[PDB]
Amino acid sequence: VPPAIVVLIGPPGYVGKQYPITASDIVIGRSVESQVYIDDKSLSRSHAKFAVNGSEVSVIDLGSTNKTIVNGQVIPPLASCLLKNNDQIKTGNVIFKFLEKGSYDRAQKDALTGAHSKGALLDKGPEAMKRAEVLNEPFSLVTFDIDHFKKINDSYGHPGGDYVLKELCRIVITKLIRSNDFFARYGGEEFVLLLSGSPSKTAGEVGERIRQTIEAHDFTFEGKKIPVTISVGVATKLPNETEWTQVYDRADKALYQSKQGGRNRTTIV
Amino acid sequence: VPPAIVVLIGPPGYVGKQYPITASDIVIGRSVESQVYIDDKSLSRSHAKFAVNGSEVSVIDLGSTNKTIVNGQVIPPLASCLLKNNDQIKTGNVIFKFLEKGSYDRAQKDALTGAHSKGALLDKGPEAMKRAEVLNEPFSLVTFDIDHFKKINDSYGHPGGDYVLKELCRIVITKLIRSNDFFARYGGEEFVLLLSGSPSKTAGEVGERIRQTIEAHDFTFEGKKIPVTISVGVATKLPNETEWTQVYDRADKALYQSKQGGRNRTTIVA
Ligand SMILES: Nc1nc2c(ncn2[C@@H]2O[C@@H]3COP(=O)(O)O[C@H]4[C@@H](O)[C@H](n5cnc6c(=O)[nH]c(N)nc65)O[C@@H]4COP(=O)(O)O[C@H]3[C@H]2O)c(=O)[nH]1
Ligand SMILES: Nc1nc2c(ncn2[C@@H]2O[C@@H]3COP(=O)(O)O[C@H]4[C@@H](O)[C@H](n5cnc6c(=O)[nH]c(N)nc65)O[C@@H]4COP(=O)(O)O[C@H]3[C@H]2O)c(=O)[nH]1
Ligand SMILES: [Cl-]
Ligand SMILES: [Cl-]
Ligand SMILES: [Cl-]
Ligand SMILES: [Cl-]
Ligand SMILES: [Cl-]
Repeated sequence: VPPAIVVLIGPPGYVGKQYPITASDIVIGRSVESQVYIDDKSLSRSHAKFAVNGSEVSVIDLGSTNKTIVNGQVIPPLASCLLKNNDQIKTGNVIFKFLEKGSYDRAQKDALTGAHSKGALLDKGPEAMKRAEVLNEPFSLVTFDIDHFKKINDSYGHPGGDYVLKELCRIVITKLIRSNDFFARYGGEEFVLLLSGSPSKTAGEVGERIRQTIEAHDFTFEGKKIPVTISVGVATKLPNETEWTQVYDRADKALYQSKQGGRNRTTIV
Repeated sequence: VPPAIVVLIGPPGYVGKQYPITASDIVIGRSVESQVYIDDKSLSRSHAKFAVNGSEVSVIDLGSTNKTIVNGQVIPPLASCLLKNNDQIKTGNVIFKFLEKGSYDRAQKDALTGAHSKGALLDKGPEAMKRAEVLNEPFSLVTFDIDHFKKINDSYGHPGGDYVLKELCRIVITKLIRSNDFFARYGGEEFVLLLSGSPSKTAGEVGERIRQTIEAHDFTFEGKKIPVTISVGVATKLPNETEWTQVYDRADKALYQSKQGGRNRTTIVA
């Protein structure tokens, strides 16, 4: 069973895709002739190639603009770097893992990535921080809180508030955000949306779209209409931040500025 | 002062032209995106490229039909040759000299509208087909044109029609499609939108979003309202299709059905 590379980060549709490295002169590139064809402008048309010498697989940079980087080390043009199991190869904004031994429908593809927020927030946070750092790509976090949630629980019981939390999560994930966006509950009454690739301005606009849609949605629990609004806070990862909760903390401070300004609104910074 | 290649023989206008080899990823080819773009049919679209490792400059053949030949020796596909002063590099019928010391816009965007050009679309189409095939993912195409465009030009002048094309494309590009969705002018007042990974249902929704937004938008040309609508045709790549123009042809048939069905509508090819 031949060695392979698996896409860790790449354009939509590519993550989890495996390419067997069966021979020398297999090329990673954005040219259609590439055996490892990745439709991404950060790759050169012919970016890097493989050399196979029995069991030894090496990668060679082909004079790429955005470099070939193995485990964080730049490989100079035409130099050959011997690969071993679990090495990471970064070519532009695409990152592969090398497997000494390599391993389909609509549900199987969505399982592959954990689309529509299957994952855990405590896993996804660190993933987003690592991605932002390795790609030098903006990462924004939007936090939301239900206004007057204690009043909802007092008036309709804890099961009423539970219904609202569960229903709000359902609507956001299934109707309002992209399948590769990550949305989760965090603590008692808060929600976190991770937007890898989104700068502050964009994150604010997404947060506001969600705020207005939730405001307009009819929450009916056991035949009774519950008024629901949310307050919103937005932050974008800074260079000095190393834990995702640091981004959350600033987003949460923005949220409570939104709440102390009259609630049912969005604040950025 | 960087190394360069100088054209010794080539098409008229090229001889004596020097191309600095200032970094890696400089490609010789007949594709417009090539840094060393030579308009000669004997060159491959991407023929050869350079690799720079400090003061060492090498050339790499990219599987070219007519070969990359350095001082009479053929360089096999994907192999490199370290260059030295006065080496001659022959790529098809064009010959360069390498000099250890030597002495335009590639965006492919329409001047009026800022959409991608027809030439860009002609390159992007094969890429979209390859992506659909390797990912086993739907590919959809939406095509449209402005209804009664001749009447707009007659009534408001050619600058009025120009305003409409430019404004319509501003709305589409900046408000209605994703930044990685590919939108191009395809002759005249026809436009093509490529939707990677999008089934028919999605493509129809995008087509309708565009049609409805344009219908409702105020095209105000020197204080006066121009009524603007578009007719839309939509198709989705079928399993047996191998060229993007096959998908285009079916979308264009749907567009003509839109025109014959009253205009200002979307038709999804049945
Ligand atoms: N206002 C706004 N809402 C957004 C945006 N991005 C995502 N959403 C919302 O989030 C829903 C799901 O997004 P999706 O998973 O990417 O799933 C989408 C996506 O795969 C596709 N799609 C829709 N519009 C476009 C488009 O313009 N370009 C491309 N490439 N795909 C689109 O169709 C799916 C369903 O689309 P919708 O029914 O509209 O359902 C959208 C839409 O309600 C945005 O940029 N602006
Ligand atoms: N990760 C993430 N980002 C979001 C989302 N919603 C909005 N955005 C981001 O916010 C930008 C502007 O959103 P827009 O005003 O709705 O303006 C959008 C919208 O009018 C339209 N559109 C694009 N995708 C969709 C979609 O899935 N559904 C609908 N109904 N419209 C879409 O095309 C415009 C430009 O789209 P983009 O270039 O992608 O630019 C988007 C995109 O970067 C979201 O749910 N998830
Ligand atoms: Cl390139
Ligand atoms: Cl290249
Ligand atoms: Cl973390
Ligand atoms: Cl060619
Ligand atoms: Cl017409």
